[PDB]
Amino acid sequence: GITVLTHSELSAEIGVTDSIVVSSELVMPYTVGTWLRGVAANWSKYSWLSVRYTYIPSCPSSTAGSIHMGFQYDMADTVPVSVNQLSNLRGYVSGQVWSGSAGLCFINGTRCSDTSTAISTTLDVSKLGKKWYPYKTSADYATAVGVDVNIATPLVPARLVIALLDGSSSTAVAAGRIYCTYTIQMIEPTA
Amino acid sequence: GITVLTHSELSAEIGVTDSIVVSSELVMPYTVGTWLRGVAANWSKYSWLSVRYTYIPSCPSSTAGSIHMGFQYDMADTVPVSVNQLSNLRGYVSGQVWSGSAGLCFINGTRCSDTSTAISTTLDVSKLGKKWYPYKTSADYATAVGVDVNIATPLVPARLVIALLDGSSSTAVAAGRIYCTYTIQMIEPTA
Amino acid sequence: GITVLTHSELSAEIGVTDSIVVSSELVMPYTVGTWLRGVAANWSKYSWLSVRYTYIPSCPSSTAGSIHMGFQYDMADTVPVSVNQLSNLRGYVSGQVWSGSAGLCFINGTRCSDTSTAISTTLDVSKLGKKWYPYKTSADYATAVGVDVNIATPLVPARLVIALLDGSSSTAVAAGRIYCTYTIQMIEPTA
Amino acid sequence: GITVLTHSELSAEIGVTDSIVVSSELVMPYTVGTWLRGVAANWSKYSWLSVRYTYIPSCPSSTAGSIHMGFQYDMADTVPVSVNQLSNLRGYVSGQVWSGSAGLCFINGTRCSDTSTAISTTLDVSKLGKKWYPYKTSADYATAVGVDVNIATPLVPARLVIALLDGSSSTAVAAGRIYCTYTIQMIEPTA
Amino acid sequence: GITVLTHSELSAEIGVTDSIVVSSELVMPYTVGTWLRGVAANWSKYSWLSVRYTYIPSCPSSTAGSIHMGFQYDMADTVPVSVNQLSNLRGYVSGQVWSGSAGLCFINGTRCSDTSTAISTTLDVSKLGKKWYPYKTSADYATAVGVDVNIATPLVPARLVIALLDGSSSTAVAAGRIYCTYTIQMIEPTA
Amino acid sequence: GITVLTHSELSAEIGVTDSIVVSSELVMPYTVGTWLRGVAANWSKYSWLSVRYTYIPSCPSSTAGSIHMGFQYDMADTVPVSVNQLSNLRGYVSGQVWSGSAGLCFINGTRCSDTSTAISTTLDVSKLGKKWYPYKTSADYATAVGVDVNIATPLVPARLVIALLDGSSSTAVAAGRIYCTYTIQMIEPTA
Repeated sequence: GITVLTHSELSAEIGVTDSIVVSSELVMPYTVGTWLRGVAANWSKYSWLSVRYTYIPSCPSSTAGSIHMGFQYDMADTVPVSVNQLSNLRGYVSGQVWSGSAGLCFINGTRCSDTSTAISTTLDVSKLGKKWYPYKTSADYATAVGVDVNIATPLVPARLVIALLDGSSSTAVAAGRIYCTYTIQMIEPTA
Repeated sequence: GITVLTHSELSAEIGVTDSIVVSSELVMPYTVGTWLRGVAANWSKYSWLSVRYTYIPSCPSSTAGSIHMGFQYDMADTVPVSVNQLSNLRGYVSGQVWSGSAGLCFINGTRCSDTSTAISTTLDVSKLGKKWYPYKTSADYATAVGVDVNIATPLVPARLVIALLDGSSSTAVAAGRIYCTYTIQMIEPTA
Repeated sequence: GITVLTHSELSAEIGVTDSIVVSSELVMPYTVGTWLRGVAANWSKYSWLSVRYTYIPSCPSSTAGSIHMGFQYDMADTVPVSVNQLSNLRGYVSGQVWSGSAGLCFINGTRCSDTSTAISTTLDVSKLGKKWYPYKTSADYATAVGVDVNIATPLVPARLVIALLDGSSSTAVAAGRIYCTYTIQMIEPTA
Repeated sequence: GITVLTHSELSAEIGVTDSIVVSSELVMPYTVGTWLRGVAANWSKYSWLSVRYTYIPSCPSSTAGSIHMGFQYDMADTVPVSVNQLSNLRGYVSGQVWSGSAGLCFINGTRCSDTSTAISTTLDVSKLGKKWYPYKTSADYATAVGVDVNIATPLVPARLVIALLDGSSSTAVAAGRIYCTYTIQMIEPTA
Repeated sequence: GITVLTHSELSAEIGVTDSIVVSSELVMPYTVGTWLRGVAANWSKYSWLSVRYTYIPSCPSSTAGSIHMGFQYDMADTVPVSVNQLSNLRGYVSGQVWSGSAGLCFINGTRCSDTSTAISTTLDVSKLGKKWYPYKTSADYATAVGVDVNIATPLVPARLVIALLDGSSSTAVAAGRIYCTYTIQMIEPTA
Repeated sequence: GITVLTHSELSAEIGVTDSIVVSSELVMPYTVGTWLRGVAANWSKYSWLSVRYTYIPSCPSSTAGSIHMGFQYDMADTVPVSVNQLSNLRGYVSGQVWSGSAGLCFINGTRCSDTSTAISTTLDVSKLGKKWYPYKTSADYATAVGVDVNIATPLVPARLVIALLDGSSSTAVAAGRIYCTYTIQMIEPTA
């Protein structure tokens, strides 16, 4: 009784400044995108068959800035503070905030030809702690971390880490967007 | 007695501003392009074998702006108001208003090599309500909606939705053009 | 639970005058013939596998007049006003009101040899909007048109259009008859 | 981009009296069950691959009453008023309000052995007007009917009709429940 | 030019008392059920390929009563007066007025698994006097009998005989219903 | 060093009232049955290869009541409060409190023929959080829930949920019993 779902939605709008800014997203249906959030709530557990975050630029070629993405798979790990650290992450990618166009074929459900320049990264579903995760909210996760950070490792599969720097301005310039393209297995319906 | 027609024409000129602007085009011969409009009027019914909208830029690499396209297949659906919503659409594509050059091979009748960066989207002809649609004008559609919006679902196969934002100016800057590349079956001639 | 029915009955008596007279018949069981009307009412839906209207003359060889038949498949189409227009229709046939004898084999359930001269025309069942149509009365159709003509496109499969002109007299001379030879699938019985 | 979903939920609680009581349910995701209602709202269109309504008793063997179910596939059809009429319906089933236990394997996702006595009926998906239906609410349907009933035939695939009579009491006795077991194809996501 | 029709409708409501009550139904389209009566009137002759009467209970398990069915194939035969006699009939079946549930699959157009307990009986179409019978009314039959009973043997294929007894009450208790499930060949249309 | 054990024992006595009563059992050796509780304590960990709960009635056919069973696989899920909710559960079954006899072959170690009517449900061992669970007491579980409910998801594989209602009396009537039929792998002995 597995419902398989493949879909691709907006996950984050992205802006760039001159100082580094590190942010992060939990890789779970609640936080991935507003649509999936609503859909997957109707089931109790899920399993990621595939998760891919893809940056697509919206700015001029002349825009200063770079973007960096990587995954952490231990909720207890501290979020990185530098590109150096972040570069060691599994799935690390990096590029000009005006580059990344060739990643479009990933958010599309179309067959991908040359994606050399694509700023896209996928989750290692195979190396996840386990297979079936429960659907949990941000609130649920925050509560669990507040007791002990390790109680969370079984609730969320992973954490996407994003860093933006190298911008020309101290106030954020609109650079682009991050889209999540997932294939999810949902099971154990709930009312 | 099917007349098959494959052709590619201009469908829309495109301009970009700093506030989001959502527009939409009915995916039917009257509204697709001026040429096809005139041609297909000579038949009573048609079927799309293929429909593809392709954005081609005409602006500098330094032009701010992004463009977003997707299809809606229920005339009753409300037109989206945000990129977030629009990103959930079937056939969604997104890009810089200065990108999209590689989509040229689509509007061309030439064989396409690498189209990774192409801002192009095709209609799901297979998942259309039905096969043979009648040729209808804008007027015809407006009338039918005015009675009940659901009457229209059988008259138009789909709706193309376009969004433009992230521009640097409050008044529109010429960004590019959208071309429709269709293969249509026309039947049941009329005078 | 499909009841298949093949049958052939009188559908229209035909008279000819000197001025053109265009009339039309809905291609649906209620209006096709009095017998089928009564039969098919006992089911809720039907599908035409085959529909053929066949003119058979009853007049002298010396009778002036011609007859013209064609199908329209969009209820919204305006009924034609000239032979020129009507000639463009799908299934168009034309002949002397005293010709058409060789069409007899069609109304007969006998095997047809040479039908070169036959004034007979068949519906394109393949190109119909859809497959299963509901049984509807004239009243039902008139009501639906009165709201919006496009509501009717899903209720009737097609319209037979008949034109008679070239007659020698201002008052109608009996020319012949039109017989409908149909194969219909009836489903979903009703009380 | 089809999401296939198979599932089985409660659809109606059922009570029996001495006078006949005819009720009916639209066979569309909004009205089928509360869970599916919520889930399928997240898409724009659907197609039933399979729909099956299954009565399961909860009363004593000594309980007077019978139950009757059938499908209507034309929204314009008048709801039946007698068992006689209802018995002519496609998919008709009938039984004691205390019988129907053997239908349990249907609501279960288990393999079914002997279901001779099961009070269960399935929709003829093949003979539906068309394939892809839009997700519509009760409100949407009521509106559309209020204009012209025939507008609705394209919005809802069918109507389940239920009749209960032969009870021993003038006030309703709890007899059993009706469960819907569906396999649905959902497409064209929406926010 | 044979129209084949398969269908299943209500044929008789059934009540049980303490004294034996023998009733009977002619096995001809006029008397089989109201729906078929109307349909088949549109043809002149018919042939039964299959006829099956099926009792389905609607009463409590605690209801006293038994039901008995058999066919007579000579209109001149006198209707039986005892179970003993009736038991000799061809196609004889017997059961508790609260049994017979498993016969449901027969009235259904679904595939039948275990029907050991089913109170259902079929006509021996092979051993009928002849093949093509004329459509006749009750009036027609009554007239013909009034002249000589043997005139009727060619008009009606057979007679269903029903007996109900063993009830607990002297006034009839609602027990169940008899449904006819037929496959009929209709020929020689008529107006 | 795996000790495999297959066995079937009493798990719960069951009574029915007029108001709904929802109860639940943890699906772990301590709580499954008194015998297994004692046996499996001698090992440290286990894995369910198969778990099946089976209701067997002990009441008259005339007993009012129904019974409902389903599994929850997230200890944090709130126990259901209505049949409607419970019906959505994975493995859901429902029946008259006097039905369920045909489930006997499951508690038996005999080969099962027709189990259409059986009120029996099995655990989805495949979709369990993980494979090897530790043997834990009720006390152990209560403690762990008292800290944070999510700590428990790794200790207990699942929860059986039972609902009883539709009874004729406000004080419980003995209806039947629930038997657990398990195949367990026990490992890592302990003193």
